[PDB]
Amino acid sequence: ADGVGNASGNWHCDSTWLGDRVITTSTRTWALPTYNNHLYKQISSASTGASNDNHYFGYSTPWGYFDFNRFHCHFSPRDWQRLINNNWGFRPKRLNFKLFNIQVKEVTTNDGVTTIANNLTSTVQVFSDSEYQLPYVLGSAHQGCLPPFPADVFMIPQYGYLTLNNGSQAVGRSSFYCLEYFPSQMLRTGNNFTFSYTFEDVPFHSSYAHSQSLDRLMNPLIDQYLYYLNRTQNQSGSAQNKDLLFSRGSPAGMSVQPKNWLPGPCYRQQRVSKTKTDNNNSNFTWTGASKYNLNGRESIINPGTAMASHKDDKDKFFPMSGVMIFGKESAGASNTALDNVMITDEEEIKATNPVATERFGTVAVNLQSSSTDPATGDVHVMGALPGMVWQDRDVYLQGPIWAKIPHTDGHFHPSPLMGGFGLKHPPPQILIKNTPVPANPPAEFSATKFASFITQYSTGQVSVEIEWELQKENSKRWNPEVQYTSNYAKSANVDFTVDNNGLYTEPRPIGTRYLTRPL
Amino acid sequence: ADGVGNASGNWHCDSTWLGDRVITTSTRTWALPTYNNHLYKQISSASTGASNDNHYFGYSTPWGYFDFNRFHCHFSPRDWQRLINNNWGFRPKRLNFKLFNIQVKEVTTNDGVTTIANNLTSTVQVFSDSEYQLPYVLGSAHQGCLPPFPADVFMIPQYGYLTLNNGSQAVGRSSFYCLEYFPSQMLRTGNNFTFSYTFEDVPFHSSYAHSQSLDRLMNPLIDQYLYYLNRTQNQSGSAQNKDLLFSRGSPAGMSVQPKNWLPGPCYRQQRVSKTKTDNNNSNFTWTGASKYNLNGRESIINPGTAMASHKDDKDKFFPMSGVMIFGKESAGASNTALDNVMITDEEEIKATNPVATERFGTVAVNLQSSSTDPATGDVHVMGALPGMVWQDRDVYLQGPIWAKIPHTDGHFHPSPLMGGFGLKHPPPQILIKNTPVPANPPAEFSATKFASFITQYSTGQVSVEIEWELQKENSKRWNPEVQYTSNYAKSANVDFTVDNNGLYTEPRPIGTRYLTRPL
Amino acid sequence: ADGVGNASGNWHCDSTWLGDRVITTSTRTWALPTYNNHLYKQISSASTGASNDNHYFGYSTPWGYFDFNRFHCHFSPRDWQRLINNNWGFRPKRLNFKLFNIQVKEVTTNDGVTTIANNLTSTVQVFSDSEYQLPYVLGSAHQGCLPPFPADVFMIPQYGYLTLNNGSQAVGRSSFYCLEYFPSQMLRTGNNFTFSYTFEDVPFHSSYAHSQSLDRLMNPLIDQYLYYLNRTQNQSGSAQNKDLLFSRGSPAGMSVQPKNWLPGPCYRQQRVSKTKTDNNNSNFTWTGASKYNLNGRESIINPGTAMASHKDDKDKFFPMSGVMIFGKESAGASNTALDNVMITDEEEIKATNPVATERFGTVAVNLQSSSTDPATGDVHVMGALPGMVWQDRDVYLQGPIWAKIPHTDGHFHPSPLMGGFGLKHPPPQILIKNTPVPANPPAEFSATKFASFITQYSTGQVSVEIEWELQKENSKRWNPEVQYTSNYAKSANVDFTVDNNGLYTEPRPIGTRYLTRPL
Amino acid sequence: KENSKRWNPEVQYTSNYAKSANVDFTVDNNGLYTEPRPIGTRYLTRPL
Ligand SMILES: Nc1ncnc2c1ncn2[C@@H]1C[C@@H](O)[C@@H](COP(=O)(O)O)O1
Ligand SMILES: Nc1ncnc2c1ncn2[C@@H]1C[C@@H](O)[C@@H](COP(=O)(O)O)O1
Ligand SMILES: Nc1ncnc2c1ncn2[C@@H]1C[C@@H](O)[C@@H](COP(=O)(O)O)O1
Ligand SMILES: Nc1ccnc(=O)[nH]1
Ligand SMILES: Nc1ccnc(=O)[nH]1
Ligand SMILES: Nc1ccnc(=O)[nH]1
Repeated sequence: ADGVGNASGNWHCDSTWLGDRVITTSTRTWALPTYNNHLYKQISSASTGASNDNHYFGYSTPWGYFDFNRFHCHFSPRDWQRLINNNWGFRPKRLNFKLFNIQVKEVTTNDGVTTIANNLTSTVQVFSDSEYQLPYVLGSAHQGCLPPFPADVFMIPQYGYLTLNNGSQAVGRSSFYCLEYFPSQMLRTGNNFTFSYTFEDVPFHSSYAHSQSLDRLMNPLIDQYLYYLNRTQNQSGSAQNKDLLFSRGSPAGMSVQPKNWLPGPCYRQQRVSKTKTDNNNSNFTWTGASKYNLNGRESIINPGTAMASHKDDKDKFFPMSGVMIFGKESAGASNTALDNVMITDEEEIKATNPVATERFGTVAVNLQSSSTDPATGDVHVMGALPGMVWQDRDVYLQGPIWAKIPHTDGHFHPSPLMGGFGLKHPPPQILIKNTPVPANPPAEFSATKFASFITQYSTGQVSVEIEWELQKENSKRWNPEVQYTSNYAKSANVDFTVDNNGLYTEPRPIGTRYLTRPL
Repeated sequence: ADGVGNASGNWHCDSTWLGDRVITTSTRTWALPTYNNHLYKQISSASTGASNDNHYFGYSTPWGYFDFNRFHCHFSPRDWQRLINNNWGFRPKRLNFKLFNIQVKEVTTNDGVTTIANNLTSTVQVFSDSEYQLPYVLGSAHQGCLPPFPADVFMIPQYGYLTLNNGSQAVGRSSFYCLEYFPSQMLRTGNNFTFSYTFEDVPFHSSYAHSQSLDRLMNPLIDQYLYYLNRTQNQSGSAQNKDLLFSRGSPAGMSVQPKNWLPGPCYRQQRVSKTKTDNNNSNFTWTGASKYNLNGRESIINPGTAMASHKDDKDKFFPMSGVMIFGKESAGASNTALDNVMITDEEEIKATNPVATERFGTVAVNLQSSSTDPATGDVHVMGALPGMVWQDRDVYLQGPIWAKIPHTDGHFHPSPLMGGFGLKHPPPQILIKNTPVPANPPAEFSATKFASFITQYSTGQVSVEIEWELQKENSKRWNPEVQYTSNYAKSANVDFTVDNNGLYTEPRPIGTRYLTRPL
Repeated sequence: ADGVGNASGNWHCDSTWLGDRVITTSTRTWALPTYNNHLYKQISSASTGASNDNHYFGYSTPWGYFDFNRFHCHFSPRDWQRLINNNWGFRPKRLNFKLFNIQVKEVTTNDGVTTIANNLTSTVQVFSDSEYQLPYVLGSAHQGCLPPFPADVFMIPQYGYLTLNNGSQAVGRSSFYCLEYFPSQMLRTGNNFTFSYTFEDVPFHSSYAHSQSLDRLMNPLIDQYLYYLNRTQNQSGSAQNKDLLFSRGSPAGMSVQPKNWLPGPCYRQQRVSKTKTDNNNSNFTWTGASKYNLNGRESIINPGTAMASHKDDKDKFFPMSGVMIFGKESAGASNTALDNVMITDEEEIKATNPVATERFGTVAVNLQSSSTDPATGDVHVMGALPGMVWQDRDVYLQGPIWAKIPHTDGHFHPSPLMGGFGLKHPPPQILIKNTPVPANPPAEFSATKFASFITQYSTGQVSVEIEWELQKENSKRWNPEVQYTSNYAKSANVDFTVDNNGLYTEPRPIGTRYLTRPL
Repeated sequence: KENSKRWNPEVQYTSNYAKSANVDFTVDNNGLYTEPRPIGTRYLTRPL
């Protein structure tokens, strides 16, 4: 239960702050079509003339899925502000899902005149793959998430997946999943669906920027008790003579003092400028791109290793594929102008992580001697070395929240490369589909496959509640900190607001790293 | 109860393995038309010019029936694999039926424009003939079973039956059953129907192949203590002279050692080749066919006695009507090409059962003496002889499960000749029908039969749960066994999968005999 | 325990009669060699030029096995007499096995002078395959059983088995068993092995002959109330005219009276005479032999269906392969003279079973009419028909006791065709082997297979106790019955006795059918 | 144990059924045990 003329759920949609806790609960109203005419279909790069690196094999499903894996699905711009401006970190604790006031309509089109009526007896099916038995497509930054603006109605994305492929063909080990082979709950107007999940223990997300840097971590007023080789050729003597002179760590030469740690790992990336003139005249997008080679296919590393987007005084350049880029509502599908996208800046970590477009360092390459000169080389790729420390890619008000850690034998610091929390057991995929309704069948039994169905779609609200744990700050810093603030200068439109046509717009990407914390 | 806007059942459809048990529960969504305009109709071969062997008399009913008598209605291809690759046998224990979310629509066609609306007050009737008072039509391999692929919608078959006939006429002892003369439950959207049955004690199905053969069952290293007549004419003596020389069972002559058992019974069948050239140029399909003669009418024995489909090294031939043949989805109604069907191979039993196209053996036909020579003959038909042992026809992922043992005075090893379990009291026939809805009647009483009805059909889901009992294996075999495995070699489509158009396809027939067990 | 100088078992070997019970317990002393040098070896008809029907594939094992599957292993001639002369039937109930006083000797041969010494620390391994996981070779009438005469020392047979074969090659489904992969108990002089088994419920063996025959089972003094068609052509009328005259069952014509039952099933066999002159001059041994065809290979049916060895007054002929034949101690391996074997006579069942060399009967083959004459044919092979009754092949003092019913889907009256009790779970195979003893190994590690071993054999006593259940007789017969009796007439040697050289000899084969019982 | 919701059959290690002179992982006519090929453990499927 209960009934047809009885709401099966209310509009819960608030935000509650409780010291070290904050419950965000937002509800949006959705629309679900009938996909593929209730058919599972094999799909492939086959006959697309697709590049060799773009081949793929998989299946498109008749099911739709719920996806709220974006911060703006839960935090209003103002809340996000509250969060990033006063806390050193946060993480998800537990969540709550709910489907209600579901209504199934049946459209009868004819003579251009289409009519929409209720089919009070139709059902919609749901089920959460809580045992992760289906391929996981959440956490690949796809569209179809809950809209940022509560007053927006959205369309549920269609669920499709991929599997092992050799060119545009499949292989023996390829897998095909049928979602109807999963116990799922059926609903009619008066029914509703609910379910709760608990997040696994996960590190707080570092919502702060360091107020010191690895190199500048010593006492500016005092020497060290350590010495380093300072000269191998004596100064003057009106001749250049071989020697071995040592000096001891001085504040006057911090760049040469023995230290305890190393910058973060790094996989260098090409650098491009926001002013076309500076760029080389060619299309190096794929040519000079940092790609990884997985079984014959190349794939751009994007955004790849967390690295400072640019060195100080140069928010002019950016890693060719080392920064998150969101599109403004104006941006088109492909080859859209620069001012139609928003490129994130990850320079807040230049204090501990290597800059993405530069060399990580220099390495000795030979054995110097009186007869052969000491040579070196530039290291462009650097794996994990003991003593390394680093910061992970920051998250954004419109970025991903989590991603499922692949189920592999081993894995290194599994933090989703494009921002987020790495979960061994993430929130499960919620699958929904309209059950088929056979149109009038022949008056004489026919065994051939049924392919005539009442055309219909469904609609209802969905509520998602998440309890977040805050990590308050207690900086003993004396001077004011940086804080996200809307510009007070007058203008035609207000940031994160609708316009004269009712189109909600997210002007810029907001990070979370404003508050300071020493190393 | 309960209501209109309230689902009366969920989509249970899983599979659970519990050591020696396995519960398969699958649910499909169905569509039921109005058959015969709610009329019972007499039907016969009368005026069809039908052959003499094809005459028949019976009645077609306004009712529809549920039929899930095919393994693929319960086992997914993968499950079937699990089953056949690790168990020596299995059998049904108990089942559970359920009808729900039933919806009755009423189509109003006009001007080519047809409209489908709900008739919230209409009813559908169901009832299980649990006392087997109606002619049993399940277990005759008819279409209309639950689809293999869960996502398929199917049409319920129409229930018709036959009775005693003399040509195209009926006889005094002929029977006519009216299904409305059975207490049946009526349902409206909010209602549902449920019922459970328990299988009778039945032998496990032999899901294994023998790793020895009747003839080769002795100790290869040792003689016997028995002797046999070896020669009746002395060897050499530069003359051929009468004699009586005996030898004793030696490994050097196993084909002549006294044994304890005999191969299985046999009723020889003609042999045809898959390469037309080898075949005789004529249409012997019926001509040289093995037929039985029951009261003036002939009927092909098909598949008849369980016999090896061909001797070793010849999966090229096959019994003309001694093997199960399923059609690929491409196969047509009649006279379709070879590669549109799939012919089962029953050679796994050549170890104990006679080959179907050969003679069972040789028999002495006279009394030899010095004056008359010892003659013999080929035995083509062999009834049960004491000491006989045999294997029954294997079952297939897309074959029958059970059949009702006819209610006759006697019966021999009643295992359904075309595969399956012989049940004295099988799952009952589930009958369903849409109750008639008189269209507007005349405004003045008329006693003549009512023949104007609201045109309508119904639809809903049906769930069938079966608990199967497994007979695990404990072979002390040392070397690996054969196992059903999908080919790993790359290809365009995956076996037992949908294609680019959403058409599910069962590439080959899967048996159950892979594991080995000695005699 | 216990010790080296301590007997681990006594010589139990008696026979006890207890009304309806009789416990036979006999013990013999055995000798076990080292077979195959402790090696498992693949063996086949490969490269033997062996006939096509004699091909085979299998493995010879390093193990030996105990076999007491012959009546004379438990019954002395006198006991057998007691049994067959006073009981209407008997069957096995439970048994007891025991291995003791085992001694392992190690032979050191050299310069023709061989020396035998005790290896007090060597072990012998035993184990009963009580789960029937190994191919069963008992019940194939092989040599190596316990000797009839208690004072005889015997050699344990070597255990080998066969498996699926295609010519002299193997197949995928072929099985290879390693006996070392079975938990087995190890023994040194002071140890012993014991185990008990219980026979399954089985019909008593019919140790009697019928004192009536199927045809002559009515009242000689009274008519029947039934009539039969006696003439179809009127007698006399000085003309032969069509008619229909009926008579009623009279004692004067028993051969034509309606009856209730039919003789036993039958598969005709060629007939040969003990006096070569009567026989046809040719070698029809295989030519005109009744053979069965199992997957390309032919095999003589021997002894096949239980049938009377010859009609009354003709103990001169015999079925070419329808009677058991034991060899006298003088008989050679092959092509030995008639008087070196003993051919059993199964004429005691001519009262209910068909004679083996004759036709079972006559059958109508056409539809007679004034224009076409009534023809018939001789039926040489007859399967089981309802109403059939029959007697099984008798057992002999030196014949088999039981056989394992093959593990097949179905089987008909599974009584071992060559005499005995058909057991689903027979006494298990007892396997014994001398554990290898590495000779001195190289002084420097070598991974190659070890192939140098101390040459040794073992010896000890084995006791087998079986409790048999008797079925006493209570015939109300007035005249004396036939009884097995040794001839009283004087002669040079006593039957079932040793001769001047100490060679025990079993003069003739003794059946069990002497006592009478009406149908 | 595995609980793949996969629908199509998986790959499985299986001895070849085609006839031949010797059986895999078996002794020969001389009693020499032989391991014909190396068997891995990766046959069953599991999504990432
Ligand atoms: N930023 C981060 N750094 C390290 N680990 C993180 C992380 N975010 C999430 N994790 C994961 C969550 C858990 O999966 C844990 C790894 O668990 P396991 O893979 O060894 O079974 O750390
Ligand atoms: N493979 C099989 N072999 C023998 N019997 C089988 C069988 N499969 C099913 N049966 C039946 C099931 C039960 O009907 C039983 C026969 O019962 P009744 O007809 O004497 O009353 O054996
Ligand atoms: N002379 C005989 N006649 C009939 N059956 C006999 C027999 N001697 C032994 N049996 C077997 C012993 C048991 O195996 C029983 C058959 O058991 P199941 O094969 O149906 O499981 O009858
Ligand atoms: N960081 C890690 C250390 C060891 N093993 C892993 O899988 N990951
Ligand atoms: N196998 C059978 C034996 C006896 N009667 C039967 O009806 N069936
Ligand atoms: N005698 C028999 C009747 C029915 N089934 C059998 O296997 N055997």
